[PDB]
Amino acid sequence: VIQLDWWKNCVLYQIYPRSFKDSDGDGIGDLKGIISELKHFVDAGVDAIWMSPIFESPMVDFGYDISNFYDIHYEYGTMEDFEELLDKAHELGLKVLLDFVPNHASNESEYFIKSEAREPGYENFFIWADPLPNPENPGVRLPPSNWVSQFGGSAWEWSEKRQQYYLHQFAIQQVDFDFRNPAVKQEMFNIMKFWLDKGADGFRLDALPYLIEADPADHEGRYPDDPLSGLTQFESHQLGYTIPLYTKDLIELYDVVYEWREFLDEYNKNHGGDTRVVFSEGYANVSMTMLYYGNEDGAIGAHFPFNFDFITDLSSKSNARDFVYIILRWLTYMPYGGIPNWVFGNHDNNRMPTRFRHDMVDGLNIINMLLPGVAVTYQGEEIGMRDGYVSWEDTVDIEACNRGDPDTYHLYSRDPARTPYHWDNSTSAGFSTSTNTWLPVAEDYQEINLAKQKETARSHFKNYQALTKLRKQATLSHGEYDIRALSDRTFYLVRSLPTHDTYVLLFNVSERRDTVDLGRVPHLTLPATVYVSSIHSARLAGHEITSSQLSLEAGEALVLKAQPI
Amino acid sequence: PPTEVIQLDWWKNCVLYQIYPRSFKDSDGDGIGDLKGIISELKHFVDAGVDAIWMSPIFESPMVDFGYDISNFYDIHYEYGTMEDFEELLDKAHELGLKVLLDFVPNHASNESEYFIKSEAREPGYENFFIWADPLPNPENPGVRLPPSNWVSQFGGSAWEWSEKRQQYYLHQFAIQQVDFDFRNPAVKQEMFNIMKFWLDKGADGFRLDALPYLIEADPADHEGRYPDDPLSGLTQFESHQLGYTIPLYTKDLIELYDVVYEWREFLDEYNKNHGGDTRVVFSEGYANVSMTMLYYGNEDGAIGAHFPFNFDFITDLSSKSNARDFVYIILRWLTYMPYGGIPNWVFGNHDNNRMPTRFRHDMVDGLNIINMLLPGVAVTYQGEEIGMRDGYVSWEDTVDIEACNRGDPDTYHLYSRDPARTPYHWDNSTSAGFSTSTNTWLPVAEDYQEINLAKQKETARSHFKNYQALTKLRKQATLSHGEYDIRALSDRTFYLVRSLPTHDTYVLLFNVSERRDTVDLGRVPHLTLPATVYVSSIHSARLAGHEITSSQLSLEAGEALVLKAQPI
Ligand SMILES: OC[C@H]1O[C@H](O)[C@H](O)[C@@H](O)[C@@H]1O
Ligand SMILES: OC[C@H]1O[C@H](O)[C@H](O)[C@@H](O)[C@@H]1O
Ligand SMILES: [Ca+2]
Ligand SMILES: [Ca+2]
Ligand SMILES: [Mg+2]
Ligand SMILES: [Mg+2]
Ligand SMILES: [Mg+2]
Ligand SMILES: [Mg+2]
Ligand SMILES: [Mg+2]
Repeated sequence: VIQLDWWKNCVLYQIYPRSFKDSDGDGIGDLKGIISELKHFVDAGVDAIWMSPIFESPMVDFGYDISNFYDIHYEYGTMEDFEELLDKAHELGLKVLLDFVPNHASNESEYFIKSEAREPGYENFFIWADPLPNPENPGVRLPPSNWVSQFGGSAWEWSEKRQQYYLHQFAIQQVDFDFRNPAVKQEMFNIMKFWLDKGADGFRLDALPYLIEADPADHEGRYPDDPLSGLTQFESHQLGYTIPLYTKDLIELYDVVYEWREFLDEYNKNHGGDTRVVFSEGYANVSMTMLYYGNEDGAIGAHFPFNFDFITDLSSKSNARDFVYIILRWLTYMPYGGIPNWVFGNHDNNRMPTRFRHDMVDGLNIINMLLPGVAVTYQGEEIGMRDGYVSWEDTVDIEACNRGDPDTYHLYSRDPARTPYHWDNSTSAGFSTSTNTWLPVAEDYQEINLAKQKETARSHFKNYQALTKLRKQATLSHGEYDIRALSDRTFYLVRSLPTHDTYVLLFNVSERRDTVDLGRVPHLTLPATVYVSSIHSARLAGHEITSSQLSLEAGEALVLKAQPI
Repeated sequence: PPTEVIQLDWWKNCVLYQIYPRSFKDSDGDGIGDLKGIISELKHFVDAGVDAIWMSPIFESPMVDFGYDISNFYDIHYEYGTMEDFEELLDKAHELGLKVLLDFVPNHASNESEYFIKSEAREPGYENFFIWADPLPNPENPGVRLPPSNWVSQFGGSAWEWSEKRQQYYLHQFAIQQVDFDFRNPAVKQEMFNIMKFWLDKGADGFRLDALPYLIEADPADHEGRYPDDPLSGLTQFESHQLGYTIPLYTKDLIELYDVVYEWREFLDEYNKNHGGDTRVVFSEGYANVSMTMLYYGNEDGAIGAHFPFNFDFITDLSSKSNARDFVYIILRWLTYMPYGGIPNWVFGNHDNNRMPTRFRHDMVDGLNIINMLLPGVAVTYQGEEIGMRDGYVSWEDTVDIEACNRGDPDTYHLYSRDPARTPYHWDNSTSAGFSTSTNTWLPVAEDYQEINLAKQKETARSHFKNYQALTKLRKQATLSHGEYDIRALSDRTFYLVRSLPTHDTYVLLFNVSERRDTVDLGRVPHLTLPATVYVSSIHSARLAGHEITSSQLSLEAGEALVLKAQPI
């Protein structure tokens, strides 16, 4: 079995730096805090970390509004702290990826200040458009089109200084670059070269579906209105009012991604050492998601686009057949030679055990680790962290502040998945020496924390460790997969490889006991040994499964070790 | 040597052909297809390698919905013929070794049925045979009559019709003339057993039952003594009289409907036990989400339902918009959701949907028939798919579909009309394509009948029909009846389907569903060892049957499909 390049079967962990570890008692996570817990990634069996943005930012969208793409946000630390983090992560054998959003810059960026001021070379750096006349009151200017921001209201903001509207698909303070401007595309290569020269192992790149919008040149000099959804529940200022035909998934965006990959291939060729990678973010239908890998004209894109299917298409409402059918979607659509990946959460979505159930944490981590390719873990999933309670008063997410009110903010807020990491049962769950955490610590940190799980016989974290260890086995790096539902309640996933041990997941995803015939599972010879069990299972690691009839309790997952095929 | 295999029960791997009798063969020049026409062409099913036929309804009917408005469930519609013609059809079909299934709709009866006439007259035994409801109290305008709820008919307008005679509304999920039975009435349920026993006793091999998602609606007992409003869609393009205004929460897919289906299977199992000979079957129709579709098979409490629900995925979820990955992913949906022991089936068309080559492309006909025949289980063919018939042009003036007449106008009728898929069958290039001796047919014959007709395809070297015969012949091979199946996309353009069975020949479909050429590595296809032989090819393929595939690199044209025969595993 030929050793794979590191990025083909890494365990990749997303750090949300503001909530990982506070080293200096300001209630804000920082780079010295990360550096102090780099050993956690080695202990967990993580190969690679990526951080939510740490570049200079006014923090309107907590780092996704970037005012300087070449330096470190002061609350997180200095360039020297970042250099230390790379150095110490590399000494521990970890890979470190930087995340930034190519789509937009902070309105406090020099790019925007100069563009707004029509400074030479900067006039066309962002999307600038004239108003339309208003038939119903001519004093009230109308925006260039009906386009709606992802955070609600118009995607167009008036600039007093420039006397034009600028485009913002996200917050007012996040200004969309013009990706038809060769100088914008050059600046992206400049930013990437700068951080690759510092020794970064690659990039994650956000909000790619929104890169390119309709060219007014193709619409008689107008920005064309997006079609209406025609749904009475959305007013003109509300996300859902429009279908983003002219504002999302434009085929031209992929050409920008293919150019990024061409640049990275040339960089890897010229510098050698370990491959530097680019992973892309886009929430889009599966066929538009697969174009990030490349196209059938032979274009090559991101090393992979993130697979959000366990966020978008599965929940506690899903049965075992739903689990199998959604897992099959990436495996069916992915190009030949493509690397699969599995994402169970992030700082934009409810935490894994909240979207599913508290009794499904171990089964979900097993799916992540046992499916072919790359396991992606969001901060907290290795200990089963739940959504934290955040009051209206304590809400800081711009999405909730702009779309929501004291009665509705919980429908929109991303803050419950951004509460500080549960290190232990000390003040602020050991995230900080201060009680003044930027978001409130979840109420359950005394029951759910890393230190407790390390000192109990059976725990989500000990299961996580056993599963990342299991990924060293040839059966998981190189083995076939077989996946099928045994019932509406239980499915199996088998990894097999001739002459190497067989590994079988059995998972009752339902709220009721289920009894299955193990004779239905391909490649499973009995007796077999329990390798991992859910923390609530009656079966311990080392338990022998001898009967073909197996009763699984609600949420119960087993990994069995069986005879080689 | 090749292993002995046990022959499957007939219904587990039959080629099932839907006849639309009004459009199949006119024996008497009235431009209307009839039973003597079908009898005259029973040899067509043997020639095609069809095992079983089902007929769109041939029971007495005022023809408001061309047979689906049934006025007598125990006799034959006069335009199609007589009970004697039906007994002759069964006898001759059985002599030729064909199975015959009758289709009828349990959901509703004609307003000209004795059931409805007796019910409207509140006759003993019939007063509660249908859903009858008082107006919704209008305390505000006591002089304005309100229907019981906002429920919308599938053919447009209110699902409630006022009866001056009864001074109540009756429910019709379909046309005004199609009256919904009360399926909580034990006498309605017994009458459905009585209908099935009557036709099984005549010698029918089974039933297809229509419109099952609509059987049961909300009980007013659960809604404080009124019929509850269906929730609103909130779509600005629909007003209260337009299908789409509501979401059918209280009118479709109610869990109690499946108990009726499980009772039908119980009745049939008891009938089979008490009559012996070959199994008589029930196939169910419902257009529903996959979880609600699989409940027709049975439930995980051990209830058993239809021998299978029809799989409409090649109608509802695939089209000319689909790539090879879409094809594979949709095929995997039935295989992933079907219960253990469930027999898979595959439907590419019917009289309610556009014809297969119109929904896909003209260059995809052979590949679509190959998928149908090589997938495990039952292949279902709709009249004309064996010759690649396209939708016929039907003007507003020639439109007779009640759905288009009620929902449509000269500008919009084409959005709704089912008539294009109901045009007369193309036998040959004679008057009215040999469907009729007369130039006057009940729907116009498609303009392409001189290019697309059965006699032409029997006489040309290569044709859709000759490919169809080769594929139904191939289904008798153990590899297709008993073999395993492996399906994956090689690219966005091309997928494989492999049927394999140790000691028996391997068969491989390769299909480029795209509008572009594709080159694939046959080294990636499981169980394929080269050299292999072309068994069937698309009529436009570079490769004739017998062509030797020696290279691992294979270039396929847009729409090109091959079946390869390869050495046993
Ligand atoms: O930058 C706009 C958005 O980009 C990405 O999706 C981020 O994950 C999200 O947090 C941010 O709001
Ligand atoms: O009876 C109502 C409906 O039932 C079935 O779906 C028929 O196939 C359709 O043609 C008819 O209109
Ligand atoms: Ca943009
Ligand atoms: Ca009904
Ligand atoms: Mg700090
Ligand atoms: Mg192009
Ligand atoms: Mg006739
Ligand atoms: Mg209105
Ligand atoms: Mg229709």
